[PDB]
Amino acid sequence: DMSEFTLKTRLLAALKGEPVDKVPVCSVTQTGIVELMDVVGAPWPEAHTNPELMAKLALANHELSGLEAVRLPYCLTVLVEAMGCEINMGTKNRQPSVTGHPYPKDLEGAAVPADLLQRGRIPVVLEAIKIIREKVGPDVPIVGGMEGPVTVASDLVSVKSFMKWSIKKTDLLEQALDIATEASIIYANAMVEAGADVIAIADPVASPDLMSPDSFRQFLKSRLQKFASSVNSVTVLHICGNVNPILSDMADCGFEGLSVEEKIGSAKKGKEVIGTRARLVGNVSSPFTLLPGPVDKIKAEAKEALEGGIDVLAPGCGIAPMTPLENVKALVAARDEFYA
Ligand SMILES: O=S(=O)(O)CCS
Ligand SMILES: [Zn+2]
Repeated sequence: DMSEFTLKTRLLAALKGEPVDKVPVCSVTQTGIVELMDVVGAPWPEAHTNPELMAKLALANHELSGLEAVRLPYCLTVLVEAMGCEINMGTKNRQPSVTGHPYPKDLEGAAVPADLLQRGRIPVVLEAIKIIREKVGPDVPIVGGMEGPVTVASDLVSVKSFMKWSIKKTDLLEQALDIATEASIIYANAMVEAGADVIAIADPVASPDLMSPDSFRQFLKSRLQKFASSVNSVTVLHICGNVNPILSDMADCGFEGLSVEEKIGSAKKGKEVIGTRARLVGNVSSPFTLLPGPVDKIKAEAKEALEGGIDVLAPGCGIAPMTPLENVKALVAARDEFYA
């Protein structure tokens, strides 16, 4: 059976810690790059709103790069926009970002709407998953990406209020977190229904760079656990920054895989504190290695990750849009060279 893996079965097995023939190489974070936008005719920002173009751009960084999955969409704003956040849609090389927060003072009116799945670009993402499945077939995995519940709550109330309430109005923090989690689960299961094989949430606001490890444990962990156990899929939890102080807690959250940056140090250092509770995904620096290169540095840092027991070889965060195609190929070549 070790000789019969598909790209899909290898990723799922790897994330679950089952035996595999080799470590898979892919990205669970955003994969839109300028060089590919130009090659296949699917540039931002149009690729965020047109499902066919969203599909094409995502496909390109599988077919033309060798990454062993397809990942969509390209931003952390689809769900929060659907929940009332105002968004700036960015540019050809700048991601959409949140500019307006609907609930900076109180949660009056914040309930999750019955028509959530019809709002904003949620229908675009769901359709793009179906289109991508058509284009790659059943044996290549589709990773559905989204902002996580902590980041959703914070986007809804503004990060200033979120941080303030964490100390001074913890009941409101919790209410915001519960609404955010409920909406996140509904969206994540919708993506599973549409064809996603893995749901990979990115929750930067849960990072120790922004929230204390103690507040992670006290308030955030239980919602991340509720998310993982309510979503009917293998899941991955991505949190950037130096997450070492919460890495064990991340490993308790019910996600099969933990996606981390280079800021944890070597993959081995991470493996040594999570044991068999969760698998590790990463961790080659997106801005400081994949973006500038050189190819040889990408490969060396990738090989260190593999030697340290990384379960899925991946960029540490979103691929920087100006990343050359050749640098993405380098990540794949490193895995291939590793197995001789
Ligand atoms: O993958 S993304 O670049 O969209 C976000 C990472 S925190
Ligand atoms: Zn990140």
